[PDB]
Amino acid sequence: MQDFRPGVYRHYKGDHYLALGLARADETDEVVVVYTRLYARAGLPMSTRLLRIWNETVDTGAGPQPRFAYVGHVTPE
Amino acid sequence: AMQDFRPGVYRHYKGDHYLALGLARADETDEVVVVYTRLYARAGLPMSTRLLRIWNETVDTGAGPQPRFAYVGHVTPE
Repeated sequence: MQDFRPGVYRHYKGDHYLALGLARADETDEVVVVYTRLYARAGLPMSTRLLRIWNETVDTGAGPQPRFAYVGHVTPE
Repeated sequence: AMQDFRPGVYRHYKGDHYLALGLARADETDEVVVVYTRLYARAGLPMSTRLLRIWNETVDTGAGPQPRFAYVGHVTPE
């Protein structure tokens, strides 16, 4: 909770997202991350996700990687 | 319901005001939720999320049927 840093993150699949901050999910009283996608696709641009899941390390074909990696306040080209 | 949702300032039926920033998709459940911030002093996380269908429900206290959250524009009262 306390050490979470809102800002731009790169999901392990390659796309960038802007984490606006943490929030309390009313139905379960759990801490979620509120974020918007920084790429074009169809559907709702904003999403939420449990902080504990967002912070997980995930196994991939490219080896262990953070599910979402913090990269600052700007995104690359 | 999504199409009729208007982000902005809402007055919860209990008297306090909140700022709904917009709609969001909860990643785990794929449910549609409202992202909002409280506009009054209290301890805790200022932002919250709540299912759109619950946010849109009507409630009946000791004064008759009324919106759980009533839209009042983009500003809060004096």
